[PDB]
Amino acid sequence: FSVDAVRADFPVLSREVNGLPLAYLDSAASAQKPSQVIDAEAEFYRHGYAAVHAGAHTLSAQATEKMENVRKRASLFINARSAEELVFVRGTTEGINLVANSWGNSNVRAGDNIIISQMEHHANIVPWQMLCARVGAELRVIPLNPDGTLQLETLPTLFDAATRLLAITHVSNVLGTENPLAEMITLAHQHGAKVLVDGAQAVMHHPVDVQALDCDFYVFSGHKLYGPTGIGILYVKEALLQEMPPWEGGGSMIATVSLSEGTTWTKAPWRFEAGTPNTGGIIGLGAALEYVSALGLNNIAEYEQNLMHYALSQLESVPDLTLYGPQARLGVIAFNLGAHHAYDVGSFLDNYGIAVRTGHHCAMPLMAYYNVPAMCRASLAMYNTHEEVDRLVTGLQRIHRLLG
Amino acid sequence: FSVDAVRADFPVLSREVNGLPLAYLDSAASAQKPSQVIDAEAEFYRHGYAAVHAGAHTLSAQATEKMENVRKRASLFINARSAEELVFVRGTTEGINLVANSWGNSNVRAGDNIIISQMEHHANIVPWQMLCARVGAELRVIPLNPDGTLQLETLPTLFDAATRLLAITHVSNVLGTENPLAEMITLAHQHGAKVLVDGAQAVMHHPVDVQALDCDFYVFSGHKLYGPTGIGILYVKEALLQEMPPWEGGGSMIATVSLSEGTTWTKAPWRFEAGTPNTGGIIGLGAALEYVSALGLNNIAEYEQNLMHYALSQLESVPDLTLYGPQARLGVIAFNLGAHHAYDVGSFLDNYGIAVRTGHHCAMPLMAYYNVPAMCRASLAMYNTHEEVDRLVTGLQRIHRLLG
Ligand SMILES: *Cc1c(COP(=O)(O)O)cnc(C)c1O
Ligand SMILES: *Cc1c(COP(=O)(O)O)cnc(C)c1O
Repeated sequence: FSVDAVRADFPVLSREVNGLPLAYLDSAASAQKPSQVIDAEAEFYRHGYAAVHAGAHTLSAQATEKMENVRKRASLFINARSAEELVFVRGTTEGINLVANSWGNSNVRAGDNIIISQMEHHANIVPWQMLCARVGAELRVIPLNPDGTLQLETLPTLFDAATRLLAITHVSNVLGTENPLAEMITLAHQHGAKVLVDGAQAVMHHPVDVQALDCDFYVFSGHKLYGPTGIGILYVKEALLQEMPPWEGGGSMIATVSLSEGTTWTKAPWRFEAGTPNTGGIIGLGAALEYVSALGLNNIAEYEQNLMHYALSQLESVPDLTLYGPQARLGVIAFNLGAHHAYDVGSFLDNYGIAVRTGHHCAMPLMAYYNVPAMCRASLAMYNTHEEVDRLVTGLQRIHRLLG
Repeated sequence: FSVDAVRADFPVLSREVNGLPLAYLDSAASAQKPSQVIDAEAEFYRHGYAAVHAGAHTLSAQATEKMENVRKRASLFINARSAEELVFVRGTTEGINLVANSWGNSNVRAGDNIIISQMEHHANIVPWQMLCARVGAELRVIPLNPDGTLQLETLPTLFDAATRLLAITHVSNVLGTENPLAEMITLAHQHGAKVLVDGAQAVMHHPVDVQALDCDFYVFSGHKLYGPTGIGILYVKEALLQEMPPWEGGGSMIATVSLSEGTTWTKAPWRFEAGTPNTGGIIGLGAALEYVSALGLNNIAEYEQNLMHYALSQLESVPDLTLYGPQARLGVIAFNLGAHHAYDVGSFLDNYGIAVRTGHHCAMPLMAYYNVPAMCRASLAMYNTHEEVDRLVTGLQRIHRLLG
């Protein structure tokens, strides 16, 4: 793995944010895209665009073929049993919202309980709160530990006969923690409960095998996987998918439409994709899938791990720095400088040309646990360098001496 | 207006489908995009991509500014009162599905009735059938006339005290008919009913003033307006929007999230946009809006009208040709050749390098009225020429002599 080679594929990296070379340390919010991806979509629009609904003419017939191919490619990326188990969604948020509405509204009756963690992203909280609101079910939360890990010992007190589904994050977007999915997956199954894994921040750091994990639902966004915005993958077990009813109607998710005999629906996954798809985005996601897989997630893993174990080392030279989460974090570093608000700290780093995320990172609940209104988030991707890490620590030291 | 100039902006037009110059006569399904648009998005990804959630660093702060700007631009395109009246959706289908779910589920109680036409697209039928299914309301259909127009005389028998909303198409995607919205809008209002206008096939042919129309809901897709896929605009009266509850949750449509005190929602339109937006698509839609507005919808109208009134003239020389719809159609021509199925006719035209749409065009109900299983659809856009029209008629004559 060679950063120099990689970074050469991302044009934005050669940018100058504030008269100073840009240091994009905020990929956890949204990764930058490589040329291969950017052009892959641009070419599609330039030499072969058309409607992807198995039309008559070659252009449309071919676009459809392209579309379906990406679906297969993605199916291999996460090792899905069959491509028909993958549904195209705008992103992780819509993905969960689809499951909650379709599968939730017909499996979680009033009285039952749903389990989610305390480190979950708002996209894996609200949709569930809404379900419980209308269905009349109870929402249970898995407590957290100071080191940013889950209080697993409290599992037996949460899992019971009325537990229907377990919505948990693969990796944390703030603490970088990687939950013990495998084991938790079986436990929830032992009680006959389903498990929805929100791996929006896992797919880009290392390999994922939905077959080995045995999860019933798995979602992730493309724009974070060095792909285009507006596209995401929703994976649901064939067995479960075939039984799920539609959520969005109209478009081409119907098999027949009669104003008298009523309308029928097609088979999954197409049943869950009404209206014209995001063809462009699909094409883009494919190139991203290809690009990343080319480098090897295991290689990207090794490099990213090294850079991290280095960033944590240097980050120690910084005084008054308070870190949140385990030492075995993933591509994310949540910290805070003494008593200064992340707003100001992050605002200063920007002046130095560093891109860091400040705020609650759509995880308000998690913040309340640490009694902090908000923290700073420095992400380390495959195109990031040690020099950038240094550029970060130094700036932190500077803002310390200046602000106090 | 100069086609030669325009066509020079669309690279796909210089393509060769089947060894023969391509003749894209299927823009009604999805328009082709001009370079300005294709690059506008590509550049964004290349020199200034970032998360659009009012982040700290300049890149994200600026992306957000860009995003909101497009929203304003679009607000001016359809003459919305305020940009806060526009919601970003994947397309017309999701737009309607949003209204049906959010506004429908809380305004149409069991017993009430909803009115839709018989020429409506499946995207403006199914979502309503689903609402009536759960709410327990009654769905009423406005009969059609042989010339492909609405049987307005049957209006007083449909509109009553229990009529809540009127979902109608601005223009037909099969007949090219342009319904008398203005008048129908007032009638539905006189009874206190709302009106949702599906103008997915109107925005690109001529100007639209949601303020003059006084509709309460208006939707359209970008990919048909020479824009990128995966992006669309949903316009709803401020007054109504502010009262509508959320549909999709999580992301950034919340104001506060508490596992104990519960969560709250932000104000519209942001309240209806959970999760990371389709930033790329938004940027693209802007360029499209700009490109089209530059040429002048009124000019594009004049040219498109001429080409049509010419295509209809030549289309007469073709024997056994059966046309559907009025003589005052819009950018669309639905026909059929004698007794040959559109499949074969359209398949032959492709061999000649012509891109035409065959099937039911997601309007099964409309077909049943004409007792036809499917028809052919030739669309005439701003970049289409008389030579193409000729290339079409001639091919029709050929397939006639050959097939019979
Ligand atoms: C094309 C069309 C739609 C579907 O729009 P999408 O962008 O595919 O969701 C809905 N209604 C009408 C009248 C259309 O022409
Ligand atoms: C980023 C993220 C999301 C939101 O995904 P979008 O693509 O913005 O819809 C949800 N869950 C987790 C864990 C995330 O990291």
